[PDB]
Amino acid sequence: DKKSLYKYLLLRSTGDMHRAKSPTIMTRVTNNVYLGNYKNAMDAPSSEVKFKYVLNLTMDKYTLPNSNINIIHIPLVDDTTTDISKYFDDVTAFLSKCDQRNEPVLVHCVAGVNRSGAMILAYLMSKNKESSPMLYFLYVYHSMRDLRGAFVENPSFKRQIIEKYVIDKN
Amino acid sequence: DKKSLYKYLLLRSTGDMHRAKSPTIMTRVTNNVYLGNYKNAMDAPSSEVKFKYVLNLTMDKYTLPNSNINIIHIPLVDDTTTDISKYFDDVTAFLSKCDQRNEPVLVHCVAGVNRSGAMILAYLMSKNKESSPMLYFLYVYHSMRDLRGAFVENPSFKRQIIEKYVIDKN
Repeated sequence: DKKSLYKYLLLRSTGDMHRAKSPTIMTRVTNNVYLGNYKNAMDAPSSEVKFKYVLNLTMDKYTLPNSNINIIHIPLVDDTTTDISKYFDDVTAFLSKCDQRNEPVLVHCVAGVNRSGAMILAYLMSKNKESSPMLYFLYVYHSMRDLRGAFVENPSFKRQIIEKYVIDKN
Repeated sequence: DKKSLYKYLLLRSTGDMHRAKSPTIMTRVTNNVYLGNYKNAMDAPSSEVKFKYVLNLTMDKYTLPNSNINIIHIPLVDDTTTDISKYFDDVTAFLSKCDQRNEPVLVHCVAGVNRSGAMILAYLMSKNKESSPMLYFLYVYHSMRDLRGAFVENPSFKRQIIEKYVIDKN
């Protein structure tokens, strides 16, 4: 319902947010795209999800030595100010292909909140063309944060998302 | 700037709000409409503003015995759940006339935050037809709150505003 949706988003946007809680388990974001922390990445070969890809956004190249997973490494510095905007289109195009091929992919960083959360937020914004960008940003942000406990908490990352995906009509 | 505006509103809406601070001084909201607490109402006859009206939303009828001010009394119960929506159109039509006649009016309650703040928020929403209601609600709410320190903190009042002024396009 529009009335329930607007009440939810605007109360969340004017003072009613939960304290941030560190996510521990993997979240299915779309049909094939998943969001997680570093433990979730270590557990990916053992997951019932038949992951074809893991997108590793940490600084460290790792291997999953007994796994057929293709680990794509895009190192993002562990900083509250990382230039993630340079990677938005490359990452969302990759995630869109995974959804188009039904090739499950886990996007992760260390805590599964900021670097990986921001790329998931970018992907969802890029997949939207029905809802106004402002409304959709507030909906995705608050509903993902309620689900995960913490989601793109870094103000610089939110700012970069806003500047990329919310300034233009869509 | 659209980019600066969206950054401001959406960062305020996703976790970056100040602690609530009780307002002490009167705020000029429009050309003729002012917002204040109970002390501001007591001080209204002495104000350099030549108030023609005071809108008293407290439960108590008072007089300003050495003053030509017309005190309009609409008692609103001191409750977090008061049905303010019944009074929206009556109050905003009255405030709109004060602006049309250049007849200054002070809207006040006890703390100048919730009952009076909500009627000011309703009035500003009713005066808007250019900006989308969602965007304008977030702009007025956060900018008034930053100015006053506390502004429509009661969730029931925000909900009633949202249901009245934000659900429809405008």
